[PDB]
Amino acid sequence: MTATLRDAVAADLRSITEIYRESVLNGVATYEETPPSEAEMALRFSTITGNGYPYVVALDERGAVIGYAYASAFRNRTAYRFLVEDSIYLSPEARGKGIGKALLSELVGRCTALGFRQMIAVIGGAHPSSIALHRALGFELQGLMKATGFKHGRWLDTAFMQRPLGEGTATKPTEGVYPDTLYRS
Amino acid sequence: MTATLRDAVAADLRSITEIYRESVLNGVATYEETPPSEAEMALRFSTITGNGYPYVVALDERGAVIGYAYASAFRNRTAYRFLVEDSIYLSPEARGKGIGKALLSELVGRCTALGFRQMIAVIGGAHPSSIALHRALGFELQGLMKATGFKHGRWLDTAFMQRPLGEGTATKPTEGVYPDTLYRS
Ligand SMILES: CC(=O)SCCNC(=O)CCNC(=O)[C@H](O)C(C)(C)COP(=O)(O)OP(=O)(O)OC[C@H]1O[C@@H](n2cnc3c(N)ncnc32)[C@H](O)[C@@H]1OP(=O)(O)O
Repeated sequence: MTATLRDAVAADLRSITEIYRESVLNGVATYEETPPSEAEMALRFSTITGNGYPYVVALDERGAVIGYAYASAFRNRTAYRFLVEDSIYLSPEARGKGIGKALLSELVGRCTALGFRQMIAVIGGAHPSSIALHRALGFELQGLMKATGFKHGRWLDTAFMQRPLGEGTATKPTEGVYPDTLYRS
Repeated sequence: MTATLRDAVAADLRSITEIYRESVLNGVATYEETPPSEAEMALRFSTITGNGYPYVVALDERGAVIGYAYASAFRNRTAYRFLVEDSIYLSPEARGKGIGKALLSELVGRCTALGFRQMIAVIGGAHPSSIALHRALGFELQGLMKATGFKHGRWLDTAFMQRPLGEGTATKPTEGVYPDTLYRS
């Protein structure tokens, strides 16, 4: 079924927190070890959305949140302001249903519309399903940082992939409008 | 001539701040746009050194600070705790004298002794001179993230390089001794 997506709101916090918790504990998509609290997750949500970045949820047929995705800074230094990084997390039972691709497509589309110019994915563990998802939406593998993570008793590689957004490098950004207005002080 | 290095102390912050300011304003090694104040640099120094990472200066023949370098996290998430990233800043007068090599040698050696297992360099602008410095110290180019920075009116590439440290990926780290103790909670 075509996925059901909408922007995240505060009321989605429990589901977001629990989905992320499961990934923290069981996976290598995230290199965090201790699940954040809901209050920490709330700070992160407020920070991401306060910077104008998209933060979306996927819903099941009853309207319940079953996955989420957001864009944020790669690094919040000024010169990186036209670059975003994607993060995508689905609850286990929502996997294998095309929802990851819907979420990534949504982040790509939103960030293009908003005026960003490049997107990077930092793929924990170089997880093959995650690489495949990104490749299908036009990301290219840029490097493999070997044995950079250590989790679940093993060394992990970290893959870096990139996709241009919109005009990419072909034009200069529009001065004085979002996202050129990010990280200026 | 052999470089004169020592660990940084609080009394070096004024000089460190001035060196970094020149880099912020005139270079693309750093993607920061506004020079930090000495107070801000001092907080950064406190944080880096509070995490046990090495922070060093290079001196001229009279003892004045003419460059500095430190290791710190690539990202401060648990699974990255055995990975460090190097940062090196030379005043204009310190360039072309083997001082970058000495600083990087010190970071590599220190982080090897401390028990880190990989070092990454994230090279702003992909400047060939910085790439070559790192290559000379055994780093290999891992990828080039194109048009990821925008500074001084230009799209900038960002190069990623990596060197193993010590045992690298060949052994599991010893539990409960630094740097296994970083970022745990
Ligand atoms: C930069 C990034 O954010 S990369 C994504 C990082 N996030 C995660 O890894 C979180 C956990 N995984 C997920 O959220 C998703 O599976 C994604 C985002 C990686 C991919 O989106 P999906 O819509 O599942 O796409 P797709 O069907 O192609 O995924 C196949 C993966 O889901 C697993 N899967 C499929 N159906 C199920 C199910 N019912 N229960 C549990 N797992 C399932 C598959 O086994 C496979 O994972 P594997 O390669 O480890 O075996």
